Amino acid sequence: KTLGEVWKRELNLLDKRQFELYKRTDIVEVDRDTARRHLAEGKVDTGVAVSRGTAKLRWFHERGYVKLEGRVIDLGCGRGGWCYYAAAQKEVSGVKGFTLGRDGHEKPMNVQSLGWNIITFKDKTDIHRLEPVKCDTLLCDIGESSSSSVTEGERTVRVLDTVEKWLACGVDNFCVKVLAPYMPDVLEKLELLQRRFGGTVIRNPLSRNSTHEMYYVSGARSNVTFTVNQTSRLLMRRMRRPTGKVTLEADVILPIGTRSVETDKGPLDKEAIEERVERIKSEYMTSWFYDNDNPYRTWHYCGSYVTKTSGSAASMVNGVIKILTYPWDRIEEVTRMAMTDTTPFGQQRVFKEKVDTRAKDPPAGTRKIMKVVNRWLFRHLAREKNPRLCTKEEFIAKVRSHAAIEQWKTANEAVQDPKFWELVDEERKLHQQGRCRTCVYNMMGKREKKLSEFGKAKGSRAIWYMWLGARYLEFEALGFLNEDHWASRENSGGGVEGIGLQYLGYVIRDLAAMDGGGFYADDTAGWDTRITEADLDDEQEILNYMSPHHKKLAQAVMEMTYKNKVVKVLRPAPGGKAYMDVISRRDQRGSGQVVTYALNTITNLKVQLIRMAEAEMVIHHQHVQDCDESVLTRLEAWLTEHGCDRLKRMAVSGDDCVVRPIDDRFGLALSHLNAMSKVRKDISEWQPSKGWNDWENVPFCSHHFHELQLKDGRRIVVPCREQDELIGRGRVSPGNGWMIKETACLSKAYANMWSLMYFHKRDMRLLSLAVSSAVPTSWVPQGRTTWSIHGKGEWMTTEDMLEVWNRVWITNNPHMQDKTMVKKWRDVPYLTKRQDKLCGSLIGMTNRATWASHIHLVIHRIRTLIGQEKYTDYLTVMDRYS
Ligand SMILES: Nc1ncnc2c1ncn2[C@@H]1O[C@H](CSCC[C@H](N)C(=O)O)[C@@H](O)[C@H]1O
Ligand SMILES: [Zn+2]
Ligand SMILES: [Zn+2]
Repeated sequence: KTLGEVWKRELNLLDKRQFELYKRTDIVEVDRDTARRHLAEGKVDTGVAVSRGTAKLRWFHERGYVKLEGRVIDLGCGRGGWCYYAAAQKEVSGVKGFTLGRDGHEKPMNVQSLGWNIITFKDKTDIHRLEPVKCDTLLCDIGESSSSSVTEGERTVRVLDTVEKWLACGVDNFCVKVLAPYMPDVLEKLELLQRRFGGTVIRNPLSRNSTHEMYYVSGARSNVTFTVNQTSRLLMRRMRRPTGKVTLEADVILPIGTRSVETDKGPLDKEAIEERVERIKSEYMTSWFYDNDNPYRTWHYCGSYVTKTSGSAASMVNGVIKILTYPWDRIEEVTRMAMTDTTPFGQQRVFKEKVDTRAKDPPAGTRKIMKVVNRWLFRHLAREKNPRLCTKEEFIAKVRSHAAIEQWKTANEAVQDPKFWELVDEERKLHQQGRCRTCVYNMMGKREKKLSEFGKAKGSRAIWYMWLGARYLEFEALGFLNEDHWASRENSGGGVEGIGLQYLGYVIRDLAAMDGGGFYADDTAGWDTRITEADLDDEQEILNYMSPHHKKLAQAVMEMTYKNKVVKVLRPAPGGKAYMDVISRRDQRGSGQVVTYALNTITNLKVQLIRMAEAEMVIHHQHVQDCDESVLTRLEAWLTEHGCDRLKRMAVSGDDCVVRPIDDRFGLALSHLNAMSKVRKDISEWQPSKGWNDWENVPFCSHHFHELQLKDGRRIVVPCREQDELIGRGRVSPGNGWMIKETACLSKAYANMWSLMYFHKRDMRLLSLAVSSAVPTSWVPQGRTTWSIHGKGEWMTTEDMLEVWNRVWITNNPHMQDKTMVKKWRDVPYLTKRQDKLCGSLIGMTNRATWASHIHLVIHRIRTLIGQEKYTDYLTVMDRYS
């Protein structure tokens, strides 16, 4: 009935070619081929616009139709082009982008365009339910082209109705996609918006003639019906004259880099870090400068210098594992597994999301509770043991395989040089004088295997290193916590220090033997970023149990290194180099250290202790902001009465915890947990915690555990996890373009680990024997299979896997009384077919059957690719391969 509807009918009538000639008739078009090539090849530092629509917005921007100012909100950001264009503008202070980005639609894109650090994307979000927030620039580009004008009208009035809520909040500028402005209802709603907010609809000359879309912008007014019918007129006159000749305009190229932001910096003890920052500043005088575009909001930024870039965003595929695991080529849970982006870019955006947060200081009463529970906990941990200095000889012996770490080229080469220990003696003297000059953190990226985000690699968590001397000073001052097993289960009740993955399940099962409610195993969202200054001062209680000579050194580490940190982080820089930024705060720690694990276990013991005190109504919510000596003495007596029992109801490894409380009130004790910033991951701040019914389903150290019965009726507790995680992690190789010899040794290492810990999963045992049947027998397993401290590496030997199996499970297992060894592989049991299927096995499917029949042809393929060597057919140790 309307002229636009006539355009819709006449448009549907056109065939393919006439559609193609009317699509580009007299429109303005940017050439996207170069940018599309850049984004196909994975280049994210070129600055090209990530979508056509960007240019659209640019038009509206540079002729006054919309101003981009202040806080920008983008409803339906898609790839994110409008967010990037807005973020590259000086007049913009922040950008929040939301999009569905699921089920076919385009997912957000992470690129280095200018202002990338002031954008916050959130996919899998329905904008129609998102409560409007106050902003200064409201953008919306939502609307799907349909063939029925009724569909366009209903979707359009839905969009405008939702946008009306966001406009009610009082926005200065806006640009809202009106998909079908020719429909009468859309005209009425638009007219009401014109009376209530101003603005008008504007046809964008970059819009293809295949859509009738116009844009409600705030920088002009006109008669809605008149200009809409004029745009319909133009679209019809263009349909009648189908020339397809396009007007030309240049595509969008934006600059790269970060932008400054409003800061929320806390106190900084400049005098404490002055010597270190001046040493770094002097060693790199040729590059030193203060970058006024640093993205740090909560970290104090001190300066930057220039080095070479490092890390990779690529994920290398282990060839033999990927070929043997072909039936999983279509599973997303395995294919989405990849290496972590260790480039300064992904490093820096992980720093943005997770590390650059602002911490809440625990309120006064919660702090007092922390002091009481902490002091009690340290009084109980130091009942038997005595703190002690660790020796140079212990350190040199530990250099066989250590962690958290230019005159020398190897650690062993440095600890053999007396000049190194001269430097150590000098920095130790400095620490004794209350000065520190070289103990600096280098925050480099950790090559981990994570699930890809969007379809590209997820950023890399950072592990903090120090030079060899600083780690020796830390080890001398506080290494006794590790070397004397302070976090042991015998010394702490809740600790699990020393117990490997093998025997960890016996702890959970033991907790299941107790009385009480369900199991709780809550993950903390970024534990290291939530360790407060209060947690650090609480951990400094060890100083009160030391000799003066020891307390001075340890105090120097704790105060000058853990609190007054100096951290060096990589950030992308022009050209092929990178900026090294020197930043500092007081309220975080790094996971790389080996003393980190002990103090995280102790502090988590304190945390779960407090939460259990709230769950038993010793303390509760009113006691958050403050606390009387009455309830404080109550808590004291409660620790006296039940402290050691509650500790024994815990399995704590660093930030991982498993608590078996008296009752399920534990799931609702959240006041102090949230007050201490130990916020639970993947849950609402005040939503009750997920309980657990069957202990065999409780997660701990990335695993769950099952009870298995051997052929001879005996029982063992085995670890298990989703098979998709094991295969996806086994399918990825760290190094670049490696030799088939390296990745074959890595594959043999994975096969040995699967044989040792995950033998009871049928695809995993068949996979192990297949791998060790395609890899030369005389080759030695190398590489890293796990990052867990509970992975003792027993599978990394050239031994027969059956004998290390009988060793760890029968010979060296304290829970196995009868030490009778198992003779053949076929006598080693499997999980129940139900439990195996429930934990990711592909048994039953005909693709795994065909896989198991044709696995030998693939084995021969891999042997051929590796070349001429001595192989062995291990598969004969299975029933159906004799
Ligand atoms: N219901 C919804 N809620 C949020 N975003 C949606 C949505 N439906 C579609 N979208 C997203 O909105 C995007 C529109 S493209 C417009 C945004 C911008 N021009 C750009 O892509 O760079 C699509 O990519 C789609 O993924
Ligand atoms: Zn130092
Ligand atoms: Zn399982």
